[PDB]
Amino acid sequence: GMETLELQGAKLRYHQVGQGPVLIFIPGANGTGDIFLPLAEQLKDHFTVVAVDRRDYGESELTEPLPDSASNPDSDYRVKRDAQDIAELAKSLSDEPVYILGSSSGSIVAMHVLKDYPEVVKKIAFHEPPINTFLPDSTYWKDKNDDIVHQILTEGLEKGMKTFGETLNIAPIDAKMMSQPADTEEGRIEQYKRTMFWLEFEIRQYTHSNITLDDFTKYSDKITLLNGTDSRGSFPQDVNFYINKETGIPIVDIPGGHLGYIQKPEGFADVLLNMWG
Amino acid sequence: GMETLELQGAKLRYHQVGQGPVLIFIPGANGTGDIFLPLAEQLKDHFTVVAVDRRDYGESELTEPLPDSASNPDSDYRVKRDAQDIAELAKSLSDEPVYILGSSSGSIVAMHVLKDYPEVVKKIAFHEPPINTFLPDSTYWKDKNDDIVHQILTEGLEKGMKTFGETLNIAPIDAKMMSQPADTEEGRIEQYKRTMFWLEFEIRQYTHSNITLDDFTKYSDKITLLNGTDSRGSFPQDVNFYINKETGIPIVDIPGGHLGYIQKPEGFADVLLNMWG
Ligand SMILES: *C(=O)N(NC(=O)OC)c1ccccc1
Ligand SMILES: *C(=O)N(NC(=O)OC)c1ccccc1
Ligand SMILES: [Mg+2]
Ligand SMILES: [Mg+2]
Ligand SMILES: [Mg+2]
Ligand SMILES: [Mg+2]
Repeated sequence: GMETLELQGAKLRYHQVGQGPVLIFIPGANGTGDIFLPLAEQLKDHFTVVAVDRRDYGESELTEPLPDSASNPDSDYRVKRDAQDIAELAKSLSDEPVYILGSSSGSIVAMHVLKDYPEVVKKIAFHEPPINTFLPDSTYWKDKNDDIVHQILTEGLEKGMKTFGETLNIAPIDAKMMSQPADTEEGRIEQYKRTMFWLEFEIRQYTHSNITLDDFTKYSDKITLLNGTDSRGSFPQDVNFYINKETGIPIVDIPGGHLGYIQKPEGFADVLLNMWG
Repeated sequence: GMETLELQGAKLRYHQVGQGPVLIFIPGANGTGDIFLPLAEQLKDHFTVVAVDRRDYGESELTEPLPDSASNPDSDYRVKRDAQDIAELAKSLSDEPVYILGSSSGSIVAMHVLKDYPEVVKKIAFHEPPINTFLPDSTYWKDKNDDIVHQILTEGLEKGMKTFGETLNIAPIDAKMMSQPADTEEGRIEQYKRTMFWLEFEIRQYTHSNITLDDFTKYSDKITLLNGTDSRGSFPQDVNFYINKETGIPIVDIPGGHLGYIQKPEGFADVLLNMWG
């Protein structure tokens, strides 16, 4: 029941109420136009009020993924695309320049609409903008933003992964290898994305998934449990000891630790060939 | 030069090396089959080694978005879909049941292959599985996993946003509304996701984007700066004061704080109507 404008790479959804000249509201960090609906009610007698879900939020939908460069802190892709979305929206609703109000990061989008598409702007209002670029003390504010993001995204991840390693009693050879930063900068960023994905979407879901001891017993003739020789004392080995205790399925010891198939591939292969070759 | 199998909702990419019966390697948290290539080199005279990029990783690609529910810690969509991928891969490559080895969370995928598609399994190996569901101390391990994930996600964000609000001298009323938990577990998942997105993809990129005072002066007749009456002393108001000092563009005071358009919609509208009505 929201309105839709199909744009390059997204379906932009927006609320529309009232009659009269167009007044576009651009949301801040919440990203969604619903926050303006009580205000639009007060204005709907004077304006056609348009409250946008910016394309990354709410009921708007991307039709292709964000470019990889958007994670760079100096990327201008998103802010320019958001501004162009507003301009295209204005042109789709009005043959005349429109009224625009943005708040917070939405006021920065509004600044870029005026810069890149001044022809669509009749009047514009910047409500409490947090932009720092043109300030005399820009560096202080930029560094504070960079440091808070770094602390949240990087330090929090680093410390919780160390805790996860300690909780499972992972061996030093595996700990040292699982945390090795990738060589390239492309590999460092992908490694971060993969870790955050595994964290949110894999670890809890998979480790508490629906496997019972009875599932092992039905096909026990097919199964080998493998324990590394260099990862003794770790939690996964205790899982295999419990399966063995309750099912009788044999444990075969195999060279290396948790990552033994890449630490000691010759010896790992030798055991697999003894099993199955 | 990876191979591709096109499946429901994904293009599954894999390495294939060697000759002989099919041996599928399922990766753990790294998600990608390249970790098995040194091992494949040792096995390639005895097996057709197939080392998979699971569909959410590496050179595999989704062709449809994940379900929204996949972020739920109780979801089993992904592990079941991973297991179905391996079964379809086996049937595409072999008319006999195949050999399968999984490590870490890949061993859990392997367990679901055996459970749901035993007809594709000749022999299977579970290398160091971290599954806890059937353990006698399952609650301890499940609750640890949930606690570490929550700590890395949600909580590190909570602390950084408190520093952010102090650094910018955000009004308590605003910091209160901005930080209010949603009244649903799932609404809270969504709200954390939105903050995490804004942190990584918006705050740095937008607040240090390319806007100069010259961009304002060119169109000063069109611009109003808005300061809330309930957010005095905060950094966004200092930005407006600087713009006004240097350009003469007027500041209008408007009811509410940083979120005044929803806190005080009638008073906010009255000012906008005075400006533009
Ligand atoms: C704007 O809405 N926000 N940004 C800001 O004030 O300075 C960058 C914001 C709103 C809610 C949560 C976090 C930031
Ligand atoms: C498997 O590869 N991992 N899981 C595990 O041992 O218990 C859940 C893993 C690899 C790297 C980092 C964290 C976990
Ligand atoms: Mg200052
Ligand atoms: Mg031998
Ligand atoms: Mg708990
Ligand atoms: Mg909490």
